[PDB]
Amino acid sequence: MEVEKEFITDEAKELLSKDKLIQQAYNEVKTSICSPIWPATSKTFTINNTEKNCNGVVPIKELCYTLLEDTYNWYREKPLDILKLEKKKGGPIDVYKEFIENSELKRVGMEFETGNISSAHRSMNKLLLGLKHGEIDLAIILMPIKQLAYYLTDRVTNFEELEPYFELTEGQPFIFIGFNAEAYNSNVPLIPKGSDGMSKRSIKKWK
Amino acid sequence: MEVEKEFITDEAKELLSKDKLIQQAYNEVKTSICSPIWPATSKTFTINNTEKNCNGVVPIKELCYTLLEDTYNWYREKPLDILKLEKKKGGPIDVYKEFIENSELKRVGMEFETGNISSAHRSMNKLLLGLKHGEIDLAIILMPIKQLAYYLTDRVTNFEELEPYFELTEGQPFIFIGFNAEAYNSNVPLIPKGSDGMSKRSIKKWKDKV
DNA sequence: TATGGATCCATA
DNA sequence: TATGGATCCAT
Ligand SMILES: [Ca+2]
Ligand SMILES: [Ca+2]
Repeated sequence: MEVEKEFITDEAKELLSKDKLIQQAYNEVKTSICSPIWPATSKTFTINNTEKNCNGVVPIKELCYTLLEDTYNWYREKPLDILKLEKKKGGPIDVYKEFIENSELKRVGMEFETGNISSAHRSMNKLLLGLKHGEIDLAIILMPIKQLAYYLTDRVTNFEELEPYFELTEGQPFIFIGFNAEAYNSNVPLIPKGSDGMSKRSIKKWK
Repeated sequence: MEVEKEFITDEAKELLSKDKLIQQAYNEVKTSICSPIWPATSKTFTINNTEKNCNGVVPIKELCYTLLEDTYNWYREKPLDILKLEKKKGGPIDVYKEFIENSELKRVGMEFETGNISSAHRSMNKLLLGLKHGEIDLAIILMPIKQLAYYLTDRVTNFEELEPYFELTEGQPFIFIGFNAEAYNSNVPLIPKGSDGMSKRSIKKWKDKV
């Protein structure tokens, strides 16, 4: 997979240029988001482009989470204290890791988004909450760009649609990364779809 | 319907105490969110409680919207300049009205959220954007409470679930309203899901104003 | 290729 | 029991 678009707040740029741990942290996330391949036999991510919204999205996150977890030792589904300790409501963020050296400690929160675009607003808010309460020093969201999302399940998170809201992160170290497939062709298999929501396969007890 | 839970930021409290137009705005919203009644013929809103998620959410909003639009002159689909003009990306606000008393104008943005809880974060962030850029002076979000939502379409926005995030509206005038039915019974018809529960009512679009 | 939903899923 | 995801829908 490729990182095509990217927004980095002023506070995040300052860390990326002056702090090694954030540079290391940033390096590990980029290499991870680029990891997804398709099909399993390929070295690159190719998206089937037969029709609009033809591919499901479930398998996309796999390799990204494997590298982050297995190789980089990141923590999956990390619950925030503000959420499950104090307020006792809401779930954990996708990934989290503590970058340490000497007395310095940098905590990075992150969310990978292939859920509905509205789900990305929650993700941004959770990370904003975690940043406000001093649990993470940097927040990062990963999501497909519109060109790629056009071939994925209708209404999934796309960089361009969440973009008008990036400013709601002012004064806080945040980074938004939009990813894209390396090739677009009808020579590959369709990424399978679930029976979720309004899929013709979902059980609807109303008709 | 009943308004059972509510969070009012301190900035909104102040406006509600010192400003009569904001006081009027609130009362129109309050009366509108209490207007829904199940059995169109019924006095109050009784919700069928036979199963988990047994009712659709669309008809629940009809009376509230209709009172705000037709009786109180609120408009639907007010595009924000920051979104329509500057960023040229993003949809409009759900309900909008400009209050006037002489030289004073009070713009109130409001979203009636019966979408997925994740959609509520979009609603709040959009009102926050309108607020931050001085396009509105007060934001309002209507949503059922957890107990009511248990019998509504799975994962619908609910007061308690958005609650952890109310603090993100800090330093800005915002109102969160949680409503609930007056009764739960199995002898009232199910609120239909899908197209059956869609009203083909023409709404008062802001674009069609003067 | 726009946009806020409405609904049902999968895991706990 | 609760919570983050995923899939189409109506305009
Ligand atoms: Ca997650
Ligand atoms: Ca995610």
